Amino acid sequence: MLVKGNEILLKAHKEGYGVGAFNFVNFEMLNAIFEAGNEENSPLFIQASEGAIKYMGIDMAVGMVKIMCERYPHIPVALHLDHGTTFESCEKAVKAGFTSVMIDASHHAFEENLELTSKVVKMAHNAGVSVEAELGRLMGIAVLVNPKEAEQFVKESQVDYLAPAIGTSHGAFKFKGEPKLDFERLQEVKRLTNIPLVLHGASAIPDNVRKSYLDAGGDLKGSKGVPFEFLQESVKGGINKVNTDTDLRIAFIAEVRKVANEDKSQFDLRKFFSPAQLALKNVVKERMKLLGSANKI
Amino acid sequence: MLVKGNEILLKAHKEGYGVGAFNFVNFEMLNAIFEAGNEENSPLFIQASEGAIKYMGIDMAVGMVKIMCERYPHIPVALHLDHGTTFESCEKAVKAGFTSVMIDASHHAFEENLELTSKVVKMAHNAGVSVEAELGRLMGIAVLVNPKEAEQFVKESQVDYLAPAIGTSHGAFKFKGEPKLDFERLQEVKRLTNIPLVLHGASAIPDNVRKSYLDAGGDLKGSKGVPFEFLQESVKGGINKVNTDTDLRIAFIAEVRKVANEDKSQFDLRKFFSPAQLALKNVVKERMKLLGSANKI
Ligand SMILES: O=C(COP(=O)(O)O)N(O)CCCCO
Ligand SMILES: O=C(COP(=O)(O)O)N(O)CCCCO
Ligand SMILES: [Cl-]
Ligand SMILES: [Cl-]
Ligand code: NA
Ligand code: NA
Ligand SMILES: [Zn+2]
Ligand SMILES: [Zn+2]
Repeated sequence: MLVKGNEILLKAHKEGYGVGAFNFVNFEMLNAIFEAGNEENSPLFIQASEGAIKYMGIDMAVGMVKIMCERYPHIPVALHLDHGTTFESCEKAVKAGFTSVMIDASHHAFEENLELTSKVVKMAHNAGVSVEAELGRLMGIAVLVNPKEAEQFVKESQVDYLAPAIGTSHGAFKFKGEPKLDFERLQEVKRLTNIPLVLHGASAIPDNVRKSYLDAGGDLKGSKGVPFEFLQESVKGGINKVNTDTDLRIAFIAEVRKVANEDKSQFDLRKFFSPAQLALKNVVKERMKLLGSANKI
Repeated sequence: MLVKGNEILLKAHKEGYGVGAFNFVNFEMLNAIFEAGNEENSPLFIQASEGAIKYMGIDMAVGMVKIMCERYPHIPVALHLDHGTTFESCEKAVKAGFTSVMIDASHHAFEENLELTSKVVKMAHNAGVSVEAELGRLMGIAVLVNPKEAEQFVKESQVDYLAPAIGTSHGAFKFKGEPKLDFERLQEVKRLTNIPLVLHGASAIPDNVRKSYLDAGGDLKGSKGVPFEFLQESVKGGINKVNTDTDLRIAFIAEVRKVANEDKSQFDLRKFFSPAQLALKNVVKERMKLLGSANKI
């Protein structure tokens, strides 16, 4: 059922697995993510960014998720506001029925980030909603999370989970040269905070997905994601929520491109989007197995 | 808000205009249809085929429509089961919260049609839901509607509206040679029944929509829809519900193709589906003005 984020992530923290947190912008993405969760017996974080909420309407974002949760009541699901940028944004999400919100003030000075995050936490905790915040700057290897800052930040804000920057970045172009992450830094943050941790920019760009996209005439020149083995290492190091969006998009649109390329007379939407859903579903299912949330219901 | 189909079509019948009935299969189509209704200040029939209901799930089909009705509470909307094929299908729709169902047994012999239609009407009227039936086979120019058949059919079945076959057909390829419809037959049917009438296969395939689809590499060789003038003539003749599906799909997919063509690196779903929604919304807006439902709220 729909539950507070911390219920799902505290279990993952206790047992040492990671739970994929998958973004959606419409019904097709949402359906595919739920079907994957049902097929792999996995709990789900379902995420909507502020841009996604504007596209859908916050009423429809929550409404669709509630319908899906009733379709699959045995699956623990948290509905999460990804990259909330203001107190008001988080407040609106809480009011609409989100069960988890991220307040992202990572680019503010430490004390400003802490003050804003603390303000969101007070509001969200009053409403039974969990909160994520961020420290460090998301970019490839000051910059990265400062573990002693994290220790103080978490203690003083009472935030439920923290996203520490350890060398990932958003999007399909995460690394020029060989992938590298600061796992020692991650482990120190985990020791000092002892809460669930969140990895942003965690898409892998898997080989089969890249191949699907390129085969359909797509251009992914230069793209590189987080290696599977690095995602596993991150979970061993204390990551329990693994934000994944780009992988889902590439897989889905590859299938849309393929149909568009091949059958010029095709305009039945379902013929584009059924294959697109299937590819997205399969990406999510494999990722659930990789991170270890498979079979945790 | 969500109202019985007859509430909308009786007003159309009384005041002599047509109300477009638009199919959807997902959030994008539905959102575009509602935004059109809102901008044109027009009542809406929103319909879902059994195929669309399979694709979405009936819980999601109805659920999304209810959320949209809450978003635009001032718009009269009927949620209509398009081409229901069995009593059980119509019953499932009624229980799920549809406010209008079509029982399509036009392929049965006249008395089989009447028997089945009468059973559906009894069940539907008992639940405050309106009913559409059909007489004639839906091909171009025995087959077409027999006005005397219609007279008896309506009086004894108590069906709320009737779809008489007068020369239209489903899909992009309605006519070889210049379009022709049997408006005399239409007018006779209206005179004998004096209820709201429904035109199926009413897509026009507008020049600008064709142009968009062809420009994006699509193939629509040999396609022809109902001329705008003919739709206007149908409404003058007593058509109050005008089923439109193909026009919407082509305009939508034309934009998806264009996006795929113009940027091989593009895989943000919103970048595909925002232009698609806009093209679909514009088709609907123009159709509402054409049929005369603009400003009828
Ligand atoms: O942390 C996440 C996931 O990042 P990604 O899926 O690109 O690895 N996000 O904030 C999503 C951003 C998508 C980039 O355009
Ligand atoms: O009457 C119609 C629509 O007719 P059109 O194909 O002209 O849009 N419908 O009932 C919708 C489904 C038919 C498939 O196209
Ligand atoms: Cl940030
Ligand atoms: Cl039929
Ligand atoms: Na997040
Ligand atoms: Na119909
Ligand atoms: Zn992120
Ligand atoms: Zn039809």
